[PDB]
Amino acid sequence: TGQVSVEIEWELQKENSKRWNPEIQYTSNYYKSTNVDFAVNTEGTYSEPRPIGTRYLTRNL
Amino acid sequence: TGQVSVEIEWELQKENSKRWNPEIQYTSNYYKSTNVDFAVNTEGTYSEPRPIGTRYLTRNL
Amino acid sequence: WALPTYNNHLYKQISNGTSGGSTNDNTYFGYSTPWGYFDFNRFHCHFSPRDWQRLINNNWGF
Amino acid sequence: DVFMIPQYGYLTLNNGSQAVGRSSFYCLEYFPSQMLRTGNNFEFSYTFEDVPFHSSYAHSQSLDRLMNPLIDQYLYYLSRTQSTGGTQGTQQLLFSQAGPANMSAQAKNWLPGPCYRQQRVST
Amino acid sequence: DGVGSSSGNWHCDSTWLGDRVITTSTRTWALPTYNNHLYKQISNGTSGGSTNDNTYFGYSTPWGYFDFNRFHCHFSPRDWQRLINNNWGFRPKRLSFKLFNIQVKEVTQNEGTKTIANNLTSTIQVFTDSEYQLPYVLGSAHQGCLPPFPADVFMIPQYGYLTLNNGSQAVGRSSFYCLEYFPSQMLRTGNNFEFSYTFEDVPFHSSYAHSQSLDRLMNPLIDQYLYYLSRTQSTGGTQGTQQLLFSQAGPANMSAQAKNWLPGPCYRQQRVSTTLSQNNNSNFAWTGATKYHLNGRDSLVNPGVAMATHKDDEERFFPSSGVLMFGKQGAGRDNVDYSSVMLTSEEEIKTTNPVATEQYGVVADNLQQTNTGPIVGNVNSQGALPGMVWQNRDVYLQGPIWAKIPHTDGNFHPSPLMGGFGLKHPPPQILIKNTPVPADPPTTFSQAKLASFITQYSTGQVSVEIEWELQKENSKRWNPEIQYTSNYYKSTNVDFAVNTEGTYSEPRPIGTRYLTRNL
Amino acid sequence: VDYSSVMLTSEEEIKTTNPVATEQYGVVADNLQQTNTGPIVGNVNSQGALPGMVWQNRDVYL
Amino acid sequence: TLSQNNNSNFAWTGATKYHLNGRDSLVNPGVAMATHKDDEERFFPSSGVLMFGKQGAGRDN
Amino acid sequence: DGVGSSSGNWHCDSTWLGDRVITTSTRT
Repeated sequence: TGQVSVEIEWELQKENSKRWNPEIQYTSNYYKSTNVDFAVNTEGTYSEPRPIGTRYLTRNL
Repeated sequence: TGQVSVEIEWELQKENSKRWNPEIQYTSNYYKSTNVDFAVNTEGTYSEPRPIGTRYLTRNL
Repeated sequence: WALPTYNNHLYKQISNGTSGGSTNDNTYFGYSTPWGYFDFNRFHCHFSPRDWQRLINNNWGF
Repeated sequence: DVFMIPQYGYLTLNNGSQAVGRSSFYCLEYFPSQMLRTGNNFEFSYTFEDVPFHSSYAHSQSLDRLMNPLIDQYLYYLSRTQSTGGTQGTQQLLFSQAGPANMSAQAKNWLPGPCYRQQRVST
Repeated sequence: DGVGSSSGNWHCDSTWLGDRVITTSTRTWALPTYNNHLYKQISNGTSGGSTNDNTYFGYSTPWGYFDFNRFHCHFSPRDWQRLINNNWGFRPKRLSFKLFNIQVKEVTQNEGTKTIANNLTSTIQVFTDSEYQLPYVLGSAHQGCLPPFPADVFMIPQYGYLTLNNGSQAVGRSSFYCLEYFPSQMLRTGNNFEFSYTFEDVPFHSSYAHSQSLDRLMNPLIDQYLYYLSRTQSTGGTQGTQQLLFSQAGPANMSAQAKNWLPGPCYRQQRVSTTLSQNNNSNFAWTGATKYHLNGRDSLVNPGVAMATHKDDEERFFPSSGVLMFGKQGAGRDNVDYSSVMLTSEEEIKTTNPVATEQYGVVADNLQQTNTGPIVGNVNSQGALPGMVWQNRDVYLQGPIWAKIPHTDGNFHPSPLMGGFGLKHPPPQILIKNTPVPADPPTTFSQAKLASFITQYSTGQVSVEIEWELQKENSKRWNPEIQYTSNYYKSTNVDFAVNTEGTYSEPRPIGTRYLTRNL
Repeated sequence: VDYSSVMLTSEEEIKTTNPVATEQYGVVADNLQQTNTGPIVGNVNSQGALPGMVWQNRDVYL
Repeated sequence: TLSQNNNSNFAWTGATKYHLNGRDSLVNPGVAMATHKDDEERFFPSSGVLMFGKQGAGRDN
Repeated sequence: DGVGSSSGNWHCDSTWLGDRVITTSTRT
């Protein structure tokens, strides 16, 4: 047994929109719940509640 | 009559959180509607649908 | 912008006392001038809604 | 949008509808001003004084929940002023250590901000 | 850096250099394995008998943390005496921390036979939240600090925190932190760890008492050139008539003289006597207590604003929740008798701060007239006013040292209510954890995470060094001073020593305000 | 105008430090309890600054 | 206007005091506040105004 | 390189530099 570490460098492409109205953003729910999304239970079991894409910002064709 | 222009430079304080789970973000509704928020009517009358604060990110005390 | 001519270029004393139904709480005394003035003490005068979103969703202070 | 420029006016001290000896009157023409014809322009600059940043965030903790939820305190508090026995309770001075089950009683370092109570009304 | 060599020496000392004093202490610690290396959601709502006031929601982590937010962790009693008997004020300057001589041991429990061996290859993880990104749990008077007597071995507490809640549930703003997401350092036997820290500037602690009272600052021989309304009726007989009558206050009417300053703020608490027969026969420890209401839940004001414990000749009284209360050696945890705790006393600030069990004063209540006698009403809570002057709560040998100022927009006199120094960047938290070592895994692959580990723990030494700055006194007082001294009469044991069992004990709390000074 | 034509803001986010605007700050001792006098306590509906108070400012809007 | 006041001696009883270390003291002159509102110059606070004596004035009462 | 010394530290982090972002994770 032992440890292992990985390090990755990524390049980004910032958006440059001129859209006036606000945008759609991925956010977490504001209403109370028994557990917290992407956290542990009372047993320490991690969990992911839903899949998460990456297409939220918009752009012209 | 004439034109007038104002220019303001602002200083920012970027966040430095280590929070694991996702954050609450201000986003626009994803469901269909008659008009678009923060846009014009069929008459060209601009409108603001709701007030918008600025406290969405979190931080420890 | 468009600028009309106010008061026909006159300064005028304006006031309202406790006469009529005006309570003591709403009395005043002042002047109206023939001048206009600019105002931009409002956030939406400088930020588009998209820019307001970009700001508030990524920064702790400004 | 095209907009209209508001008119300037001000107020001073008064007594009812009358002025007093300290009332002030200002004539704007008494200031050095610039005149422009079609073809002239006007501009100027300004620098802000230092000022703290605006707190654009919310707190993830409450003021009364800053303690560790697993460990007790080494302090004590008056837990009871009577005898824990029956219908013949007698004066006693009785203390305990607050912990996870009595966070409302733990000693604290800070205090909520000031208030000025207003009237409540429902929608 | 080998297995067969130590990685540090025992430094436990204190040196005095004039305006400087440098304390140094070393202890031996033991670190178990918490939660079986698991994070766990912990909460308690209004279910059962748990009132709404005592709900919470948070997490318990498998990490431990060091704590030395206690004065007796650095000063011997003799040193505390040397300090408090000769200086007007002091404050910390720098700090150094060090870990060394780590050794990890694993325990095999087989058929009752418990055996312990060395595991030379195991590691521990250590890091410091030098950017204050985690919930600062220190500064809450929790147990687990370094022991006072250097010959004691102590156990490291477990780290856990709380967040926003609604009953027993979380909300959208609830935060969850994973400590493994931080860059940490791993140490085997033969490695050591250390770092340094510098304190921000902070005013000296007022380690003195005032030799004058606020209302007695005038010259007792001369009058004032001012006047005051001395009487509003005719000095004649049974036919008194309206008159406006004035005089100059002087030595015989010092209560009426004009003054420049004003006593500090107050928040009246309930008074209670140590003579059980003198108290009301009912249980009002919670009902009659001074509380404050926040977000629908109520909380006890403990210890509250620094106010005088009692006025003259009333030492048997004390505020219900306005005094730090330490427990004697070996005292029980819950609902012990008064005879087993030690009450402090802030009587020394009677000169400027109001008595905690009386009203701040009395103020006009209506507009008097010929047909309306004047009415006056008590003030039981008073905010700040221009011209108010007050003193802070005293510190103690076994009390806290500092506290972190909450990062908000506004505040007012950010001194910790429990006493000590308020800092924006306190000494960072130091966290520690045993690196998990899994048991033998199965022979075929499986998606499920490992759940069987070797039982083990670790131990080692730790040393802290703090440099303090002193403020020597410069009095011209003629007569001798009050000094803290030990009793000269024979006794069974010695104060601040061990029993016949080797159990250390502290007989009484020790403040720091003994020297005097003019206002 | 009717309520349906205005938009109310909400400073709920500062519940962590500032008191609720429609409730008392707390409750404080009112008299000197004795064997024959039960302790009395009274509401505080307005509180000035105290040493150790921490609060947040009112939020801004677009 | 002596006739406008209550017929009783309340120069000390009705005065604004403050309690410190068991003894009470008069608040003189106290916090800086306006002496009187408009058209009420005949009024003044009992102990809220600096009071000088004329030349050769007696000491007491 | 001895038996009594570790051979690496726990690096688990993520930094943002503009157009760059550098992730780092460690596991057992």
